[PDB]
Amino acid sequence: MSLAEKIKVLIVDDQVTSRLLLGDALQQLGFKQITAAGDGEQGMKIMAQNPHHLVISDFNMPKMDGLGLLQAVRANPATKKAAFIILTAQGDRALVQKAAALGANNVLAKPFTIEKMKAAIEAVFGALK
Repeated sequence: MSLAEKIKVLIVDDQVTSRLLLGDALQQLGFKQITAAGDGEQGMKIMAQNPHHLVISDFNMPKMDGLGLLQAVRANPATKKAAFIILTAQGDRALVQKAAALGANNVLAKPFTIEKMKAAIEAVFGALK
């Protein structure tokens, strides 16, 4: 809470394209401290150790995805207070909404609808639920 330390972003995906894609857009948003990892856990675990605030990864089925990520948080309150974004080369709003419903703090998707993605972020940044 002293510095950006509090705020932390993790951009890990099964493919740079996916990640670099989010990491690029995310960076264009104005994150605190972007952090890319190998994938799922490779990145999720990273956020677990260090500070996390906004997790962003691919929709793929890595070591940990919106699903695993959630259940993961449920265990750790550190991430349980952090959000997570799950997008794909296409878009799976049902997948995202699923994670959120599953029992996630805040999960946003990155489909082909700026309205969803944008509005999504507008939620994570404002409207949590």
